[PDB]
Amino acid sequence: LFADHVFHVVDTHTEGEPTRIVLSGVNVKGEDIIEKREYFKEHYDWIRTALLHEPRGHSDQFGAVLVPSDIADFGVIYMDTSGYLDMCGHATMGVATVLVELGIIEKKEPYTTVKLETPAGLVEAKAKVKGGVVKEVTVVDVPSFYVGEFVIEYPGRGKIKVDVAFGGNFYVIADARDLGLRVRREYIKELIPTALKLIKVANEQIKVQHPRKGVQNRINLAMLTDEPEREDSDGKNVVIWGEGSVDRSPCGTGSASRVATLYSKGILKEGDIFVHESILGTQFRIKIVGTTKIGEYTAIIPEITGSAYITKISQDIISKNDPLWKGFLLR
Amino acid sequence: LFADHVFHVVDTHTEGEPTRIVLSGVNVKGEDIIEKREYFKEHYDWIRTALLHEPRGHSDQFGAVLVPSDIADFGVIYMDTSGYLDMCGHATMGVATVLVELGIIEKKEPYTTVKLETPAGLVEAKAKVKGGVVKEVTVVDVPSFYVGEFVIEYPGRGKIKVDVAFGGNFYVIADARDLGLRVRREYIKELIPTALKLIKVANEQIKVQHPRKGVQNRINLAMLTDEPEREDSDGKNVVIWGEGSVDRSPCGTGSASRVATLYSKGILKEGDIFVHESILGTQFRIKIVGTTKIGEYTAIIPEITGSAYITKISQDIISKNDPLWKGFLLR
Ligand code: PRO
Ligand code: PRO
Repeated sequence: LFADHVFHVVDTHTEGEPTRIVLSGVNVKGEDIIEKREYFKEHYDWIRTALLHEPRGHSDQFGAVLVPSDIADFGVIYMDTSGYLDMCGHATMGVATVLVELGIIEKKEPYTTVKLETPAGLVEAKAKVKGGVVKEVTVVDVPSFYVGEFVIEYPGRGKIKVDVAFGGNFYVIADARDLGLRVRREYIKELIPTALKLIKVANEQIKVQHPRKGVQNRINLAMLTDEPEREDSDGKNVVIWGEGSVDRSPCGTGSASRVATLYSKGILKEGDIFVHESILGTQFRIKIVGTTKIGEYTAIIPEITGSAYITKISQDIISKNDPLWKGFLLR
Repeated sequence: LFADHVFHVVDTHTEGEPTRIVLSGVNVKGEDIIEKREYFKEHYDWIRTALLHEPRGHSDQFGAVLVPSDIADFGVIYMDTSGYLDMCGHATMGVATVLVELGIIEKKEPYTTVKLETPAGLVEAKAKVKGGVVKEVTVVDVPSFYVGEFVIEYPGRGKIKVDVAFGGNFYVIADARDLGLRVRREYIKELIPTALKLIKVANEQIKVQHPRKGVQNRINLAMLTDEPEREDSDGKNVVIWGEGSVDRSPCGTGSASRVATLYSKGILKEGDIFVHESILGTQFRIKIVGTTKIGEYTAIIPEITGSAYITKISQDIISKNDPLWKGFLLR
């Protein structure tokens, strides 16, 4: 009686990073996922802030919209508090858990598998299921590659050595101590502004280019590395983008990009596995299960593994006279 | 199949400030609300972090647990990301909306009224209902009073003039420019640390005392005032407590406390109304509908008015093997 709109949203976290997964209330027209995403940006961007800004989300929230697909089981429009990324690791893990545990897809075998049409390419998600429960998901991310290292001018700091790779989005990778901080919990209200400028600066000097239609040709996310805290861990990192959003997970698509750097640098060979640590201490693992050619960059095929957990099953309500229905932030 | 625990949580916002209101899964034993609250702190504090920390909440979230009452319609255990306040304005407005719009209480008249047993006293909530919709709620908050002004030592700043009042919790009120900031959106990552120390410092020098059993005798929240941005507004403020939680509303119980200061300072008379502005620009209105005696302080009876809106209706899920079921934060 009190609702103007109602959305079926199921939440997950993936090593701490939330995905608000929406399963009703969004009809979207389009030939493929890139078209459907543009049709979403035009008519439906208000849903994105109503669901990930406050009060229904928060400064760091994340969303994925299930849509149909002719070329896959479903398509996925990834969205965050600022915009729409071409791919995302943790949200795919979360979509695969919901898709299974809620019985939308046939549970099967030890692994039940989902093909997903994503902006940056078709993405296979392999979920290990015990009983009804998905215990972990392995994402066969899209081909990732190294673009180059660069000496960029960072004001107040001089010249910084910086890597730039693509793991479904383009990333600026840079060691934190090179810019005067350590990625630990305490440096966060300093890590956000630094990493944010690192994206502005990097996109002025460096240019990137992905051959695929719809993949945006700018560095959209910043990744700052440091020594991990745990013994299992090969590397720590925090990924920061948009207006200050901070990945609570080791970030699948960025981790993919890092590994593709270490592959070109020879540090990692095909078949080797890497373990990444978030600023939270949670971890992913990436195997280099293959190689292929993207445009004419040499690309790894990375396989991110982790686990996601349903945390909420919601009917998100837009109440009649809610002056703040659209969502707000203060960061 | 995938759930160890399940909670029926209904969200509201009140001028932007969320209340996660829980309606199932909590049996609590106790003679009154103070006993039931202690029984909650002992066995059930894990629910509080699982519901307001991440990933089910966030840095700024708020909760209220409905429990039975012999002396009222219900009792309410208020909780936040740090602890449990004795009273809270916006959560009561939110509980009254849910209690009506969901048909838990008989909708009636122009106003349908609810009596609530809260830690700091019995609290009447009057909801204006159009059709099914609650358009606003008026909270007859508990008797509020002025305790004194004080010259406290704030390191790095010298001596600050500071007021201390009780509006259901004790507050440190202090002008922001007196401590070198302006309460606007941009000063928030500086307003949190300042206001936080202002609570540590204030509680070392100043002592407070409320005669009622269960009302904690410490200043629990800090309120920093400045010139408002809007013309309707009599005063702007931001309320900050716990480990950095920031009120997105003008804060009912603190606004009550401010008014009780302005009443003793004579600036406001009985019957006058005040309009408060949050750091978000949202507003409450308080009338001084009466006076009474608390212990032997002279106390106003403040009536906070605003509106709250259901934003989510959730089944909060604790999944089987979720290492992070209990909740985490990074601020
Ligand atoms: O896990 C990931 O890859 C996502 C991408 C954006 C934020 N973190
Ligand atoms: O509106 C209020 O009064 C609540 C009290 C704690 C935070 N804000």
